[PDB]
Amino acid sequence: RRSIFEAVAQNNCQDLESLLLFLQKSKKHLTDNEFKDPETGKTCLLKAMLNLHDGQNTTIPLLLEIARQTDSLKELVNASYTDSYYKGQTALHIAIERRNMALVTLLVENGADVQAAAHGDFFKKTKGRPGFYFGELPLSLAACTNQLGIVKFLLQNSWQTADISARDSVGNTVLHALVEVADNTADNTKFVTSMYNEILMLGAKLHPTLKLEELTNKKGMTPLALAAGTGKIGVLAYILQREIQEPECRHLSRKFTEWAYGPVHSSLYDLSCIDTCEKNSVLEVIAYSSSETPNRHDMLLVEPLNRLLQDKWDRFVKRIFYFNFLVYCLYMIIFTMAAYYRPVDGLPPFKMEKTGDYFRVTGEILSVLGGVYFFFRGIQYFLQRRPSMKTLFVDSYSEMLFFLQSLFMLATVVLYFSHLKEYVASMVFSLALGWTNMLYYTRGFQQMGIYAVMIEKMILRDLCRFMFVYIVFLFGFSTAVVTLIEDSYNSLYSTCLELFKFTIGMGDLEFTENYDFKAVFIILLLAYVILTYILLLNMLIALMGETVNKIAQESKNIWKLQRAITILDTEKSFLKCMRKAFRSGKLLQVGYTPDGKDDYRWCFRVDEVNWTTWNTNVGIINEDPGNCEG
Amino acid sequence: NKIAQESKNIWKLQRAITILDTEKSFLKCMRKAFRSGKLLQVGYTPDGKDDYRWCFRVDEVNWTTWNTNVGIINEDPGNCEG
Ligand SMILES: CCCCCCCCCCCCCCCCCC(=O)OC[C@H](COP(=O)(O)O[C@@H]1[C@H](O)[C@H](O)[C@@H](O)[C@H](O)[C@H]1O)OC(=O)CCCCCCCCCCCCCCCCC
Ligand SMILES: CCCCCCCC/C=C/CCCCCCCC(=O)O[C@@H](COC(=O)CCCCCCCCCCCCCCC)COP(=O)([O-])OCC[N+](C)(C)C
Ligand SMILES: CCCCCCCC/C=C\CCCCCCCC(=O)O[C@@H](COC(=O)CCCCCCCCCCCCCCC)COP(=O)([O-])OCC[N+](C)(C)C
Ligand SMILES: CCCCCCCC/C=C\CCCCCCCC(=O)O[C@@H](COC(=O)CCCCCCCCCCCCCCC)COP(=O)([O-])OCC[N+](C)(C)C
Ligand SMILES: CCCCCCCC/C=C\CCCCCCCC(=O)O[C@@H](COC(=O)CCCCCCCCCCCCCCC)COP(=O)([O-])OCC[N+](C)(C)C
Ligand SMILES: CCCCCCCC/C=C\CCCCCCCC(=O)O[C@@H](COC(=O)CCCCCCCCCCCCCCC)COP(=O)([O-])OCC[N+](C)(C)C
Ligand SMILES: CCCCCCCC/C=C\CCCCCCCC(=O)O[C@@H](COC(=O)CCCCCCCCCCCCCCC)COP(=O)([O-])OCC[N+](C)(C)C
Ligand SMILES: CCCCCCCC/C=C\CCCCCCCC(=O)O[C@@H](COC(=O)CCCCCCCCCCCCCCC)COP(=O)([O-])OCC[N+](C)(C)C
Ligand SMILES: CCCCCCCC/C=C\CCCCCCCC(=O)O[C@@H](COC(=O)CCCCCCCCCCCCCCC)COP(=O)([O-])OCC[N+](C)(C)C
Ligand code: NA
Ligand code: NA
Repeated sequence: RRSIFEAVAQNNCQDLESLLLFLQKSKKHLTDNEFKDPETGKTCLLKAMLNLHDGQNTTIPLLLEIARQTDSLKELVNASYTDSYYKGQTALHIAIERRNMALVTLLVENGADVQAAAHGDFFKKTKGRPGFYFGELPLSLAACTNQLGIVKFLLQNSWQTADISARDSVGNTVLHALVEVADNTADNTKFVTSMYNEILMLGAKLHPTLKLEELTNKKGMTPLALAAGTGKIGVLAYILQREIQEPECRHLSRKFTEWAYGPVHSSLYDLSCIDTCEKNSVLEVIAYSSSETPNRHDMLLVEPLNRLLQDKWDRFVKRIFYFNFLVYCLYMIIFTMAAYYRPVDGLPPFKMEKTGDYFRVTGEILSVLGGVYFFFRGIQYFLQRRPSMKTLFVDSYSEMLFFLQSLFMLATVVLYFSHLKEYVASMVFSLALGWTNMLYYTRGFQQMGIYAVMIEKMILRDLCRFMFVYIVFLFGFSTAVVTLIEDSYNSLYSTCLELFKFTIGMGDLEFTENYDFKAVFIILLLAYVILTYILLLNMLIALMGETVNKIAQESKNIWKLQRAITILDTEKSFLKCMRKAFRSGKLLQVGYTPDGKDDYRWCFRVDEVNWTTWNTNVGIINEDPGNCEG
Repeated sequence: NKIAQESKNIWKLQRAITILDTEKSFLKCMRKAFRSGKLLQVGYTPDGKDDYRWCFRVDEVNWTTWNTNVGIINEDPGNCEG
């Protein structure tokens, strides 16, 4: 009834005490269950908390006083919305959110649910109707809301408690929800990184024997790998540099200290799921990320990852990479030198008549075995690393060009045995790509690799904008010139071709006297010359110059990711040739479990020195019984 | 170096002039300018009537104004226009 909720909104204490006398004469059972608002499930308690003020409504205790005399309180407090757009939002969700920490005490006391799952549509991921996703558990609402005194209350509250494992419809626990809510801002990063500690302290204080970060969701992604994948760099920086300094919350410390003599101290980062976990390692989830994951290129500046990939590189991958380079250098030499000495006389296939022709077909065999190689290796990139239609033609500009090289290189095999001379058109595009694809292997070299990152950005930022506009003018004046010519340069090729020469400094301003109006012709070329040679090629240099200023460190961070993707494909390739990925870290004891056992975490050393932390608060230091692992 | 953001702001104005000539051109082809905003109640007049101002939504999020001083908030009886 509208009159009932009217008195709830305007905190009318006497009217709700008058209706107290009304309903208690009746049975109340269906009576109030029919009075709640149609197709929304808005009972008197839910609506009382939306229309409260400054931490009170004066009806919220009263309606619970009515519900303890008149039975069926449990249906009232746990009454959630009915529509699929506010579904499951109990009175307790509104309690946490609107900051009245004293209110939510009464609800859990009065049989309110704390395992309430609010998956409507305002609590899912849709930019239409931009809902706020908090994790689908009130424990996670308080966590995402800067309510830490409340989350502490949710786990020491009376008889009914909140289950810290906050598995929901999507499977995201509270830590997952805290990754999904981040924004990589300073206020939010400063917040969420803190909250993990207290959730983790409490998870280790109130429910030991369950380390909370190994837990996953419906899609199967830890909060570590959910921060790696969703682009959360400050979150990821915390979880990797996590250094808890207190007993019985110390096994969860991620950055240990294996010793500290003076200023020098050997940090002992753990490689738990940075590399070689059964799914979704941080390096994979960053390296094998899609395209629009924010901060993707900065997420390897995070320690230990910058110094772990440089460890795998200097130790494992630098020797296999420079071998793969050499084998591709010689593949080009063998393929070049097999194409330079092709048979000009006749139609293919050709014969091994001379002695040299046996060596030539050999280089042709060895050429095709590498074409099917980069073919299959470009297939299984689309079966191992499944892309989407946007990430085919973006973020994977290499696996296409080595695969594209093979298309020409296998069409070359089709058109050789299909009895045509068109094998040359394909064999020659395989060479230009093939040598142009040597610029892949700059990514094992810092100064050449960054240079080749500064090549790709120009081709996509500056040539791409340039050459498009350039072809507007070119075809714009070309048509304008061949329109004027009468007659031989009366073609659109031989006039686009001659006007492209002004670009490369080979423009004759008198390439045709077969015009009919000279001033038209000369006005029309000098317009092309000024707008293209003097303006637009020099404008290009300017934009490159502004680009290079922008992409200076943004290209070094694309470089370390190019090298990173190389370090991981190298692991997957040599999984049985020599060994596994080598595990890139020493299994070392860091302390003791809370269950009273050794830990033995695969850890990566980082010798660090600091000339200001003179005190050297001992804290963690593990082999302080030793001094430097001797 | 000078005209980096001073050219993006000339660009949004080039696009702006295009958005408005497009309105004036198609004033009868399909519709008016489409009015680009939902007629919504924002409160009440000082003369004691509804307001119904043509308003444009902007979903905004701020991770420092934790208190959330209520002040204006209009459909606080609701939660998110449902
Ligand atoms: C009938 C056929 C018709 C054609 C259309 C069919 C499709 C065309 C092919 C698709 C592709 C079209 C490409 C157009 C030119 C641009 C190339 C370019 O930006 O590449 C950079 C690439 C980088 O590596 P990666 O991708 O691994 O790194 C990426 C990348 O950095 C990303 O930003 C990061 O997230 C992260 O680092 C990582 O995700 O570097 C190399 O791949 C090595 C160097 C490669 C050479 C670079 C120079 C450009 C040469 C182009 C011309 C080829 C040679 C002449 C041929 C003549 C005609 C046959
Ligand atoms: C990076 C990718 C490559 C780019 C290459 C760029 C290079 C430049 C553009 C290359 C592509 C387009 C070239 C024209 C198409 C072939 C027809 C032609 O040349 O002449 C046609 C004539 O008529 C004309 O020349 C005018 C008609 C143009 C219609 C096509 C639109 C092209 C759009 C894009 C244009 C740019 C707009 C801006 C684009 C953003 C007929 O063919 P013909 O044989 O020449 O005529 C002989 C006929 N006769 C014997 C009876 C007398
Ligand atoms: C290159 C330096 C850089 C360093 C890298 C070194 C790279 C390797 C170096 C050299 C390898 C080749 C040596 C043998 C051929 C020499 C004799 C010969 O035929 O000479 C002829 C040229 O050569 C040809 O006509 C053969 C075609 C080229 C061979 C391509 C490599 C084959 C794969 C196997 C290679 C090993 C891989 C497998 C190993 C396990 C002389 O020319 P012509 O006779 O005047 O005219 C051509 C003939 N025709 C007219 C009849 C058409
Ligand atoms: C054929 C019989 C053997 C005789 C050949 C004779 C040699 C003549 C050479 C080349 C001709 C050989 C065939 C061509 C193969 C195509 C090229 C290729 O595979 O490149 C791969 C090499 O990575 C490999 O794993 C190569 C496989 C081993 C080659 C063994 C022969 C090398 C001998 C000589 C060793 C000398 C050592 C000296 C040390 C001082 C490319 O690496 P990738 O990891 O795929 O990364 C790129 C692909 N991506 C961009 C898509 C990611
Ligand atoms: C991608 C997913 C996997 C692909 C499939 C997996 C395998 C891929 C690898 C290999 C399989 C082969 C693929 C290509 C086709 C072979 C050539 C051919 O059919 O030629 C035909 C003609 O051809 C010509 O007339 C021109 C030939 C030269 C073209 C040069 C560019 C090569 C492009 C390379 C492709 C780059 C494509 C770029 C992709 C974005 C021959 O057929 P025909 O009926 O006898 O025609 C005769 C006509 N004629 C007498 C007038 C001459
Ligand atoms: C090892 C390769 C054997 C290849 C043998 C074949 C011949 C030689 C081939 C190429 C020359 C390679 C020499 C490498 C050693 C130089 C010193 C150095 O380490 O780097 C230095 C110079 O860096 C360079 O010289 C890199 C140049 C290669 C770029 C590849 C693109 C085109 C290749 C086309 C090739 C045509 C092939 C056709 C003819 C055969 C720079 O130092 P850095 O490394 O940047 O510093 C640390 C980097 N880090 C942070 C990653 C740790
Ligand atoms: C005959 C007709 C053709 C004539 C010749 C054609 C010549 C070919 C050339 C240009 C064609 C015109 C497109 C100009 C694009 C401007 C540059 C750009 O967007 O670069 C981006 C592409 O980033 C990617 O990831 C996509 C890579 C492919 C190239 C983009 C253009 C092709 C797709 C579109 C459709 C093409 C339509 C083609 C015609 C149907 C990357 O650079 P950026 O975004 O500047 O980076 C700054 C970062 N910021 C944005 C955050 C500030
Ligand atoms: C940038 C904004 C875009 C503007 C677009 C529009 C611009 C278009 C501009 C002008 C349009 C008209 C020019 C062509 C005339 C038509 C042909 C004609 O009758 O020619 C006559 C000749 O005449 C001459 O020889 C003298 C030409 C005088 C104009 C020279 C400067 C114009 C460019 C100023 C640029 C400033 C731009 C603004 C910046 C300050 C007679 O015919 P004929 O057969 O040629 O006679 C023999 C000729 N012969 C002796 C040479 C052999
Ligand atoms: C933002 C948009 C881009 C700009 C678009 C607009 C740009 C428009 C561009 C150019 C416009 C100006 C040139 C017009 C073309 C010549 C037509 C003509 O009359 O030819 C006659 C010139 O007769 C003379 O007396 C010429 C004297 C001045 C020098 C000629 C120009 C130099 C070209 C370089 C200028 C570089 C500087 C460029 C600055 C413009 C030829 O007569 P003739 O039959 O051969 O008789 C021979 C003997 N006689 C010459 C003694 C008579
Ligand atoms: Na020149
Ligand atoms: Na020149």
